[PDB]
Amino acid sequence: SPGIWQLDCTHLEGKVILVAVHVASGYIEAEVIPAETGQETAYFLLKLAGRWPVKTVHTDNGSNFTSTTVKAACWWAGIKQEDGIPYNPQSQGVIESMNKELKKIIGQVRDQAEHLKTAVQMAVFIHNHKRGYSAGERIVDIIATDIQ
Amino acid sequence: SPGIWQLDCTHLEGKVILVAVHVASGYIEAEVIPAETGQETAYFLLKLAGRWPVKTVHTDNGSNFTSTTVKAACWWAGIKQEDGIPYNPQSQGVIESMNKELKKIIGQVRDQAEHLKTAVQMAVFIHNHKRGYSAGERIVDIIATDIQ
Ligand SMILES: CN(Cc1ccccc1C(=O)NCC1CCCCC1)Cc1ccc2c(c1C(=O)O)OCCO2
Ligand SMILES: CN(Cc1ccccc1C(=O)NCC1CCCCC1)Cc1ccc2c(c1C(=O)O)OCCO2
Ligand SMILES: [Cl-]
Ligand SMILES: [Cl-]
Repeated sequence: SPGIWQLDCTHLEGKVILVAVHVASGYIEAEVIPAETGQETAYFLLKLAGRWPVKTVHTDNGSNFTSTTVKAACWWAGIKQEDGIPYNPQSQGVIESMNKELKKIIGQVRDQAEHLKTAVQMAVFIHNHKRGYSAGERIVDIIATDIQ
Repeated sequence: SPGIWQLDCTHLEGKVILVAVHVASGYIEAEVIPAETGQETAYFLLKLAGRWPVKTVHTDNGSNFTSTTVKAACWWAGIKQEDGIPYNPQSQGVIESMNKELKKIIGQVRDQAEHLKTAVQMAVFIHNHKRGYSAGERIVDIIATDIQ
């Protein structure tokens, strides 16, 4: 559980927002890309695994589960690649709610930048800092406890 | 000290590698950009502060210290912007050694990707995982202790 992440893809302004969520804490990382490809997903995972101890990634769809480039990034980074089937149905709702919340925050900051990528990083900041612990505090505490 | 980071700019393949180092742990984040501008530095700091609790950033040069866009990103993210003058002379050497080490790692992975950005993220991964604790373990432990 300290090492489990979930990929999530949502759309805004004709672009794709790729999100990785640390399941146990709700902490997120995100980026803006023109379209979701295996190559871009692979690169996103390489970045993620260099920054946090990623043991397992539940992929966001079957195309990314199948992608040889995504499989190659998971091999490279020592990540167990898994499907994202919501065997627990509450998983769908949680991700849906998170996407709605993210878009709401993006709307609240949207006029503070020209480019969507900038607004998305402001939204990541606000989400991770919101408290009563924050998601950012929770992920560090969870991982630190696991190390000790 | 848990919240203190240092910016660092190095060059490879006619491009710029922008690095943020967590001073107490040696943990790094990095990106590749065509050239170091205030805007790109500002965006890099916004990303960093959404991911880690950044209290203070020592800027890499006077242009980034002066930059109104960098100052604006520091204001936005609640970061104290400081100079990077090595009042302790060993600071120069440490950064110089880190850049040499990074470039060595990049050379060791360079043929595993077409694009420099990919090789840089592999290098970040290897640096942060190298042990006997790793930099990634150190940063989490330092910040977790501070939270509690
Ligand atoms: C040049 N932009 C001016 C601007 C334009 C429109 C509205 C507000 C502002 C404004 O000054 N925002 C306040 C402040 C908020 C904290 C972050 C820094 C900007 C901002 C900007 C800076 C660096 C970038 C950008 C962008 C962008 O416009 O998206 O895009 C990606 C590449 O790095
Ligand atoms: C398409 N590339 C094929 C390739 C080309 C040359 C040498 C090796 C390989 C190769 O297959 N490497 C193994 C593996 C290593 C772990 C990561 C996934 C690739 C790799 C690649 C994937 C995603 C990207 C890339 C790149 C890139 O080439 O830089 O660039 C930035 C955008 O996301
Ligand atoms: Cl798409
Ligand atoms: Cl430059």
